[PDB]
Amino acid sequence: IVGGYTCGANTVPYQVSLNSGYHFCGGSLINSQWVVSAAHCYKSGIQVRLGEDNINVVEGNEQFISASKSIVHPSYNSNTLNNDIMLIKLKSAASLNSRVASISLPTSCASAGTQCLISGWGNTKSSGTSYPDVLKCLKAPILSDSSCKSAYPGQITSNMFCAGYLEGGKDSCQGDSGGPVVCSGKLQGIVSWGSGCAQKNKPGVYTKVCNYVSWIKQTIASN
Ligand SMILES: [Ca+2]
Ligand SMILES: [Zn+2]
Repeated sequence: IVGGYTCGANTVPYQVSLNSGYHFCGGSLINSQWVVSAAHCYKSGIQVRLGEDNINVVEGNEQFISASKSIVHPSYNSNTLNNDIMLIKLKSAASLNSRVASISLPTSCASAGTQCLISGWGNTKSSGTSYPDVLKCLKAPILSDSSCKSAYPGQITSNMFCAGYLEGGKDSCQGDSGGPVVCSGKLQGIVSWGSGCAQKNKPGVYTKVCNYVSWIKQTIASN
């Protein structure tokens, strides 16, 4: 996250870190047994880490649980990143508490202008590499589809939305992929892609979760 702040230990209780020997993507806990992340974060051998703040220090509130199965969206296209969402089932149910909580799925889609909270352990430099050990947060509004489509001609589909600042300076970045974009208490997006990080007129692009609620509900109930 570039231009964000330190969230605070466990202030984003639904945030997860996907680890395969090191942190490689974020995710969101939707209930005691399931996590939603991005399809492009798919890997074999994932361990989900909940109640994390510093990913390099075991501070006492973590739960490390291996995944039993991963389900990438049936129509995920890795070339365009359309339908970039994937579900991860935990081998054991997580113990929800103040530090580990699930986030609600939306009942409707959010409007442009709505302020959201984006979080993760990704790069914090636009021009440079600096990976933080503690969770960074960023408040950013959803942008109108017109400004999103003008920035990425012929690349935005109905399953994506842009959030951020066109002036640049604030944005999600690599290492943040798969993490949450929560607006008005609902999980509305998943960190998916962008053009570099925090560049002027290149906002981040997020998977539009409101379009997948029936798929999510049906899939977890049958697995
Ligand atoms: Ca830790
Ligand atoms: Zn990514």
